[PDB]
Amino acid sequence: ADVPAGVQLADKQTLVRNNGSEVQSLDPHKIEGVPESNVSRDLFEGLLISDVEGHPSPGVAEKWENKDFKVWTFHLRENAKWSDGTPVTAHDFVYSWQRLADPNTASPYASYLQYGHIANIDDIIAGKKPATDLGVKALDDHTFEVTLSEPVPYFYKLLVHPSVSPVPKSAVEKFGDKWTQPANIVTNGAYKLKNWVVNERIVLERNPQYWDNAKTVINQVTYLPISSEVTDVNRYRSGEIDMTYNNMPIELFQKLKKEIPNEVRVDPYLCTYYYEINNQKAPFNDVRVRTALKLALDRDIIVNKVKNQGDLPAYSYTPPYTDGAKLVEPEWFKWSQQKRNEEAKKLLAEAGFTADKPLTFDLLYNTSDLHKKLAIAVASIWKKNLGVNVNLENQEWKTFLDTRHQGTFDVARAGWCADYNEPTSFLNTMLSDSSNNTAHYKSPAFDKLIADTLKVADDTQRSELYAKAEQQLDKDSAIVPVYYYVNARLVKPWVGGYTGKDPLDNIYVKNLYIIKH
Repeated sequence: ADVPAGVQLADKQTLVRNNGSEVQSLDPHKIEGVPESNVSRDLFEGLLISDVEGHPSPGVAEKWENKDFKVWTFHLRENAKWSDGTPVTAHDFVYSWQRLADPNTASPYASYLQYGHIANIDDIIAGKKPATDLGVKALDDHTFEVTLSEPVPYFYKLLVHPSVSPVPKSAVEKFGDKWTQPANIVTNGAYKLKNWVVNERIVLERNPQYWDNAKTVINQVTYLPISSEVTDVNRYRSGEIDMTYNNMPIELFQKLKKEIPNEVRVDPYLCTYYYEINNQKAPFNDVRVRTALKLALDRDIIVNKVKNQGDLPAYSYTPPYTDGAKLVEPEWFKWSQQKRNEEAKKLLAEAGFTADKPLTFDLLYNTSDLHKKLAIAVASIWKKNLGVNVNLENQEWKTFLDTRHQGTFDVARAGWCADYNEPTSFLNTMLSDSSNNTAHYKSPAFDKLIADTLKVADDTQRSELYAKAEQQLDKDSAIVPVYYYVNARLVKPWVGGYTGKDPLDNIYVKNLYIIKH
């Protein structure tokens, strides 16, 4: 952490955080969502970490270079150590990334290397080559080299994610999957595991072997698993929790910002809330109907009267504050609501749907209060501005996902959050063979612009093709964007070091400190 001149430190440097949900795994190769990544970033550290603005900086790797964006060479600092005091080497990274790639590890994030274009990854993931053919290699103990099959100019931007952090070979071979038990585990991040009582709490304490330990200030952090937003706020207001989880109860929120306005922290966040349209299902396969739904939704109401938390009305999929985005607001976004509604109604009438023979479709959302309150306000805004008939259907999270992949829905509620701060985090999900394309958006013009970003070396010219990819999605009206999330949470005023400036929200407890209070 960097403690400001003049700040007085409390004598107990301990922190309590709400992590919104139990963590299933501490194994980098097995984690999947935000709760597990939160804990993972205090325990393990990969080549690069996110700074205060959410830009890659030095983590294990003290410097790196590339030759054509296709060979990458990371110089690892010499004092990086595991908590048993042994060195972190390049060998740990060669091992780790091979274990992430192996189909037998079945990592939820094995595909993250395919975003990087590591040589032979596709053959590895299909089982056609052994994992030891990945193009990674240890030139010596302190020099790791990654060979790609295509230039990927922003490949370093991916290396902050927890999946690409190293795992200790020694403990992996020897304990197999028991390696992450409090007696076997060995970590290389600022913190180490003191205690893990499942569904109750995870307690980390400083790792004195961490290379940057002289700056760590908090000695112990507790992540709780409170899945109820209300209870989060209450326990926080009782003084047991210093920093809630980032989902704020709509109702409660309004009270909280009246009553404890300096502790309500609201900052931009790299997630977009949208309604995904099933692009392959008539009559949603007609671009005029998709446009109509895009145009008549009134984002203002949603964001300023239903939600009212500072979210920004969206007009694209990638959020405009993504690093490397230079988007243009489309013309339709400036029109008034009335002009939008008049045009949407004309578009529907052309496709054969009027007040007398309305579009009627289902609006699928995953069971939850936020989404249901959104789905209701949206069903009603659409009924009034456009004369359609919308039926609300809710499914449980796993059925919901499976229904979206299967393509048996009309319109669905959806959210996407970047894993790294670069537009292809969002845009790769609409590539026509993507695995995350649950809009069933198939567009060769879109796929070609994205492929061209790999061949452009200038960042500003790269950011021009991303803008065109966004304008192509907009023209196809593949989805309906609603808003860009804000990251809202309660943070005690004695929690120093919280800037709210990293739009990924990659908080490292090593950077906070408790102010005397």
